[PDB]
Amino acid sequence: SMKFATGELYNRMFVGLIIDDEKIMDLQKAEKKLFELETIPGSLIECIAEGDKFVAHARQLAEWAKKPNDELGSFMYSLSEVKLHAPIPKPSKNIICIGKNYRDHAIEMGSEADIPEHPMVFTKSPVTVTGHGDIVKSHEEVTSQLDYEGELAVVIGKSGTRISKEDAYDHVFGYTIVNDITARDLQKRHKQFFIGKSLDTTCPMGPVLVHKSSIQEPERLKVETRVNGELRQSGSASDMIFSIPELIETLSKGMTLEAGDIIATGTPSGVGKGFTPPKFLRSGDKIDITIDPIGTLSNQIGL
Amino acid sequence: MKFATGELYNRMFVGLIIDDEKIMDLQKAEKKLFELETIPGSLIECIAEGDKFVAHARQLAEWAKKPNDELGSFMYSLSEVKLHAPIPKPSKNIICIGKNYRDHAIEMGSIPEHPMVFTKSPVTVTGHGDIVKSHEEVTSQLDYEGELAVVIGKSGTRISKEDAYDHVFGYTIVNDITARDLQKRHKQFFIGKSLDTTCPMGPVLVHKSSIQEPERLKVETRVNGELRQSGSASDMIFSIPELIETLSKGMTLEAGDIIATGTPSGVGKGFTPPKFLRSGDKIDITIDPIGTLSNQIGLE
Ligand SMILES: O=C(O)C(=O)C[C@@H](O)C(=O)O
Ligand SMILES: O=C(O)C(=O)C[C@@H](O)C(=O)O
Ligand SMILES: [Mn+2]
Ligand SMILES: [Mn+2]
Repeated sequence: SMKFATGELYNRMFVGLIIDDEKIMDLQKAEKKLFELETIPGSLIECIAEGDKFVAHARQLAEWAKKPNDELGSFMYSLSEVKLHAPIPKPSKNIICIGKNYRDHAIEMGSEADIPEHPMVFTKSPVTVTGHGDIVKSHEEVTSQLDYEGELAVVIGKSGTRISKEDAYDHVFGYTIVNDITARDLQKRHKQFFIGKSLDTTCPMGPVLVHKSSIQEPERLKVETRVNGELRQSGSASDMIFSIPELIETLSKGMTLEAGDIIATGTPSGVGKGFTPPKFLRSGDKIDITIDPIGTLSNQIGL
Repeated sequence: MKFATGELYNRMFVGLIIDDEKIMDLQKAEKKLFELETIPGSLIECIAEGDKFVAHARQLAEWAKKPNDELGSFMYSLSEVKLHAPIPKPSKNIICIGKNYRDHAIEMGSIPEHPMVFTKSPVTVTGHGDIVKSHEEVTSQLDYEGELAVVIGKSGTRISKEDAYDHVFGYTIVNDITARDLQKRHKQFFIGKSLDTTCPMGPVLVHKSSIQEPERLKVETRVNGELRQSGSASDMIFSIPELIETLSKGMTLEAGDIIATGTPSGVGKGFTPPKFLRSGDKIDITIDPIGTLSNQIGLE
């Protein structure tokens, strides 16, 4: 499984590959030591633009790193020592978000007639983006209706416009997790969702970006969200109203999708707003979103 | 102080308009005057440097008036240069205000007490004189919207109304070209607002020091010569300072962020028979003293 990450260790930010879910390889330093080359770019978004050849190079480096050698510790780090950022800490454009792409989410937010015949697409500013283990601001002076949304995110590899459904997966690099944290009152107040979706720190992403070659069946992916331990959301990607291929086809009809664009494909039912008494987030709340085999994205709402 | 992104000999460069006929290549001017190289290669990077950059640009322009042998190595006639959008590649989506003029809101079917805010993808951004794709296989309801755009010069969150202009770098023009059917179809405006090439911007970015009175600015839009729109920035429902205060309440505005402040009445959708854009149509948007932003709708 090819799982890429942006890590930080002793104030160096680096593009990393997860090895056996316990170690992470610093790909640039590994390339230098094992291949005596320096070609790997310093950000994952630049690596994504290189496509399959970067991924095959990374796979080769991981294979070589298993051969006996005496300087493993210069480039192979235990995950416990490494802070994971969002795989793409600074997207080049807003995160593209789909609204109401699971039937029961649409229903819990209103009724059956709120189910779209066409995708509802909005965005989150890049200033939302944060990583596994980061504190999300509670934004208490702005809203008392912060809510969680666990989602599967797709990262585009090959750039393209007018992409057909049939070719869509050819333009996909990989998959990560997003928490599309939303201020529900701000959504209603401003009508368009941008402001209520774009508060600082409200898009945890990660913990890793799994290359599509490790996930040939994305329709079988499952999203689970727990809030303070309690199961809130449990969706299957196959229940999406619009599939990933349809979303890519729609989005690209008149617009170029570019390497490293991130599409959040919508949350299942189970959001805070959906309960009678609504259950909004508060300081100290812990949110864990699991999609195997991406792993678990965990954040706490700040004090 | 009118800044631009020009292109000459296949190189894009940050420029300063001199006497509305010439453009100074700031990096090459600095090198020739000071034999130093500190000016960054994009306008957004220059904006992030703050007041330092503007004072340096002022100094270079003053020096460039002195006789000097090789003026032509850094001072070009505007007619020889292609102008891009001042910020050809924003670092995030353009922030757009909907319904910020009374009569625009009315002509579209009816006034907000809170701003309606959406975005345009960076892939929309294009420059003065560039062709806007007609997108005929996607929509037959392309429409025009002349607007004043504000560029943030200094990053901030929880910016007060009173301090708002302190976070402003300058002003440019945008054409917020919109597919009206796609707006209705997808409900949120993003898709209808984010077709490739549908955000002409420019032709220049005027530093705020040349416009201390933005409420007196006027937008005029002509389509094939004909006056369609005519707004005054003073009729905006929410002012520039209020928009900055609202936007930044829970969100960091960063150096180089662009806010399109809304279009007056006169849009194609506002006429009975609606007047949508077609291949060959020419749109000219004028805001003095920024100048005129001109684009043509492309071939099918
Ligand atoms: O469905 C999602 O994942 C959304 O972001 C939309 C949600 O905010 C809503 O209004 O129901
Ligand atoms: O007022 C503007 O500038 C807008 O972009 C909004 C407009 O597209 C609308 O349908 O309300
Ligand atoms: Mn969502
Ligand atoms: Mn507009």
